[PDB]
Amino acid sequence: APVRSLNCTLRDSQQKSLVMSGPYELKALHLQGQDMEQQVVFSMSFVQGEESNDKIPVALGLKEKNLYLSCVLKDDKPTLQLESVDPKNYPKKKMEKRFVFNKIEINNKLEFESAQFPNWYISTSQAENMPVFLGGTKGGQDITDFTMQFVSS
Repeated sequence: APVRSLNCTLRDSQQKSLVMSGPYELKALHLQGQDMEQQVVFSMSFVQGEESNDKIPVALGLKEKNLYLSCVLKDDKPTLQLESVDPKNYPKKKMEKRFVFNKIEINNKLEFESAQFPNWYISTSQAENMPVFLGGTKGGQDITDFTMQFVSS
């Protein structure tokens, strides 16, 4: 298929699920049971960019929503945001760089690095119900690895 996609959910390494905060933010919280259908389903697209065996460029959109994770400078700092796109032009194989994340298979885990801001990663806090953000430091306080769960579309 022109741009190929797969539906999935992401969980941080502390088993926190992702849910929609406002219309333009994601939050991470400990969910289980019925409250699980609250989780965001992503449409991961395999876009063009520099690839390797453990580094694959992807675009992360919300399933059946014209909203994508984007990396932009805000108050002179790489920041994560959900951005709206023309529902007729996306997804595309050649997504603008702000939308591209390098999906890196490390442990049994995944890391999502901004293609635009090298060494800037999708991160979650240790604390409950805090927004998903772009973090510039791996290996400490904040969580930078996830597991992916495939959903049947």
